[PDB]
Amino acid sequence: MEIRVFRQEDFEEVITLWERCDLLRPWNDPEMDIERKMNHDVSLFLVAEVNGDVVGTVMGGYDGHRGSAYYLGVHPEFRGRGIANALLNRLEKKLIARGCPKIQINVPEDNDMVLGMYERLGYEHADVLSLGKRLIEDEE
Amino acid sequence: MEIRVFRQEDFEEVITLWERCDLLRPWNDPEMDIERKMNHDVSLFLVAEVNGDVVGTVMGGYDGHRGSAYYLGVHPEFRGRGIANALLNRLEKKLIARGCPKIQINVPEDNDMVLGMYERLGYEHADVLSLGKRLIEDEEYAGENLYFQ
Repeated sequence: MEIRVFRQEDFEEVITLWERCDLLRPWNDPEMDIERKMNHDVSLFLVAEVNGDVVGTVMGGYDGHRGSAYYLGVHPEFRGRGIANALLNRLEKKLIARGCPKIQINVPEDNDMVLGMYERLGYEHADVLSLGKRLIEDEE
Repeated sequence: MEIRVFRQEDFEEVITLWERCDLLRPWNDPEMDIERKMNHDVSLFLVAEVNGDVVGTVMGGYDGHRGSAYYLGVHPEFRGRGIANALLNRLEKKLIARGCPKIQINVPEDNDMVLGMYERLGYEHADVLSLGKRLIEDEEYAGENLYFQ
């Protein structure tokens, strides 16, 4: 199992994996999200590969003040193998390497698995409300 | 009132404004924070200038999926002039201009005024928990600064 940067050739395989991990939402066009990432900086968009197949992802990022992580997924048949942790551990190292001082992540309260992973990785709850505003509406 | 990008020359004036606006925290060194933006991409770090002086800021940003905003402040003597709204609108337009599809801003839980303000600007509260992990410890640096003593 190896962690590496996303490549353009992984496009369709990643989208299929996201579908299999129930990560897609109607308001985010995954094709558009990958294109945005490619255009901006692909270097923190990581994939986990096992036997030549992409079985996990994290779309990591840095905005010049805080790090981020979206689209964290592990194929349902590859759970309990340390892949999500390997992805986040590598992301954190890439973030520190470029001077990012802190990573932030939002998770729905009902996602007890993702929440639990982050708590075990040393993430702490922030006493804040996350407010959002859509700027460009995607198609489904 | 001119909204423009932060420049090197604004460095001290902005830190003084942040101190005045009670935006400094012990765990974020403002010189380090500004240097990080300079090194990464200064373009979404906006300032508002009135009569030649910097009176407002927003440290905007984009990570390739979502936009962000930190260090939003307006000098106390320049309130009621729409400066915060003008800064945020300009940031949102710069974000749109580069294809950013959404901006998200975290606000303290106990600030109903600030929550109300953002709701009126078209922001909505997300049903999520917010977690964080410090990666580099600014407060461990032993250099002493003239600001925030």
